[PDB]
This record gives sequence, C-alpha cells and structure tokens, in this order.
Amino acid sequence: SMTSHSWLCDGRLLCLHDPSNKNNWKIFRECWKQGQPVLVSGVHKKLKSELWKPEAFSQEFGDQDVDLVNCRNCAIISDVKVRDFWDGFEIICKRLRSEDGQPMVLKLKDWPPGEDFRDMMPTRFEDLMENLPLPEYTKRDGRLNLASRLPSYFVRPDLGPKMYNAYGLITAEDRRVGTTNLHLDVSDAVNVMVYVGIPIGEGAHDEEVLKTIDEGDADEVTKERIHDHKEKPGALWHIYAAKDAEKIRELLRKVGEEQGQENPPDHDPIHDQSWYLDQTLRKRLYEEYGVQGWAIVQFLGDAVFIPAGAPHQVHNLYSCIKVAEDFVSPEHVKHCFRLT
Ligand SMILES: C[C@H]1CC[C@@H](NCc2ccc3c(c2)OCO3)C1
Ligand SMILES: [Cl-]
Ligand SMILES: [Cl-]
Ligand SMILES: [Cl-]
Ligand SMILES: [Cl-]
Ligand SMILES: [Mn+2]
Repeated sequence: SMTSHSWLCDGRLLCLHDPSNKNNWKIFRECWKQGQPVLVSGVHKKLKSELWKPEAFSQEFGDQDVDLVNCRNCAIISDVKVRDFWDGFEIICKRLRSEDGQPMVLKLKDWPPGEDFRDMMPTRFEDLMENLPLPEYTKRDGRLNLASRLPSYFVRPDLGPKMYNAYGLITAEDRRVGTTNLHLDVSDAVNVMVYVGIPIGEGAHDEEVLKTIDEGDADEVTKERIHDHKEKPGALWHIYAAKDAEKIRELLRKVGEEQGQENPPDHDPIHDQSWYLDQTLRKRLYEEYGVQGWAIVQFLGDAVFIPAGAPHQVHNLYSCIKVAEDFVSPEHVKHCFRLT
C-alpha cells in the first residue's frame, strides 16, 4: 500500500514517499530540528525526463571549454570540450584513457560555471525549481528560507542550482576513492538524482557494486530496494552530525601525522577537502572517537537533505547527474553566523 513515509538507517533516517504532499513539513520538521539528514523519493516522476539526458547536454552545449578531474589520482585535465566528457558517460569505449591505457573515471568540474545555470539552461531551471520537495524551505523565496532575508553578519549561499556530473567508480581499488571528498557547507542543501547511467562495453559490472554497498554499511532495508524493486542506485553517501565535526578533525590530524604529513596542530582537514573515509577510517571513527554516521544510497529521483555544518562524502556507483540547491532554514542559521 501507498504510505506517507518509512525509516532507513535502522530508524535514524526519515524517508518521505510523496515529493509534493502538502503535509510533509509535519513529519520533516521534527527530524530536521534534531540535526538529521532526510531522504525524499520519487522526484524523477515529477520532471520532464527528456531534459535530463546526457545525449541532450552533449548536443546543446558540447562546444564549451571545461576542465575535468581524474577521480583516481585528483589530476586535472585542462581546457578540453564538454562533449569529450558527455560522449563517454555510458559508453566505456569512448572514454578518455590514462597512460596505462585504461578508461578514466572522470568528474566534470564547475559546469555550468559559477551562478550561470539559470542563464544557460532556463527550461531545466524551471523544471527543477517547480518540483523541489519541502518548497517553503527550498524555493528561493520560500517562507522558511532565510537566504534572501539576512544581513552581512551571515554567510549567504550563491545563487543556484549547481550541477554535479561524474562517471561511476569501477574497480576494487576504486572502493577507497571519493567522487566528492569529505567536506561541509555552512548553508543547508537539497541534492536531487535526476539521471543514472548504467554503462555497456564493460557492462556486467554488477557484483563490485554489491560489495561496495555492503562494506559501505548500508542497512538491510536499503539492500531490499536493489534486489526487490529493481530501482537504479546512483551514489553512496556518508553524512555525519554537525556536532561531531571537531572529533572527525582530531581523527584526520592523527592519521595525517601517522602517514608522515607535516601539518600544524590547528589545520582543518575537513576544509582541505583532501580525505575520503574508507571502511578502515569509518571503523576507527566509531571505535576510537565514538562517532556514528548515516550511510545513504541515493537512487534515481531521491532528494538528499544535508544539514548545515554536517560533514559529508559522495561515492558514485554508476554515472550520475545530480542537481543541488542551497537554502538557509531557521533551524540551522547559527551555522552561517560570523561572530563566535
Ligand atoms: C561562517 C563561519 C563562522 C564560524 C563557523 N561556525 C562554526 C560553528 C558554529 C556552531 C557549531 C559548530 C561550528 O558545530 C556545531 O555547532 C562558520
Ligand atoms: Cl546543528
Ligand atoms: Cl534549458
Ligand atoms: Cl514545505
Ligand atoms: Cl572532492
Ligand atoms: Mn556538499
């Protein structure tokens, strides 16, 4: 039967089922005030699917100049065409190759650039902004979004949204690499999965994805969404409460020192955006510092709500297109205030 919601992460994560239900705020605001992330499923059913295909981005924008990132080693591929990324999104035989002759796992950096999404793609902008869940929080002028209402004593978010496009990580060695490294944002965010590309050429890549979810600490109900309903899984997230950020900085200062890094005692390993917490580091955070997080598998059409101040990392299972909007809820405005 249709239901309003369910629970993931053994009851620690709210999952809302109807993205446009006018009563969602009643269930949402209790979890949100406690500093929890929230998942909302089904947003893809609200969107115009033809506006979110990799072949359309390549056809319309393919002659623009861009930089890419090699996810395996963080090398920058400078001043190539955006079609060189999009044409290898699902077809592995078309990807740019490293020296070793393997196809690369690539991220498209800062595209559309800065605040230009709305000017470059007005039809995409309308389709996303009219279908975001919890619209009193997430719309530019919603009643519970303080972004446009705050003085300069507060850090305000850039005009959005921002697009996040990257290939899926493939090998057993790739299990320890991030698509986006561990970082935090001083604003709240909603991140929507608008497209998942499961490739062909090295297609049959199914079983390394199951060992990644399992070792990723995903709950038993999340493992049912794969085997039972055959939904498309895009990305594995780990999110930590804002109150645990300093304990995570202490762990990463100790590990950087063990690995022979020579850092001052106050340097900030989260702001540096240089770490991905693999299975070894996640277990050390739990055992040695007492910190538990949320392991979240984002499927096609899932919207992840990330609280201001919460450290988070992202690992693409398959090729993903994500679109995110920043906002300033009243529950978390202390995180962007400039005076301590
Ligand atoms: C705009 C910047 C000025 C200081 C920074 N805010 C630090 C902060 C405040 C409150 C917290 C917290 C961290 O962790 C839990 O509660 C943001
Ligand atoms: Cl908080
Ligand atoms: Cl458009
Ligand atoms: Cl709302
Ligand atoms: Cl990163
Ligand atoms: Mn982020």
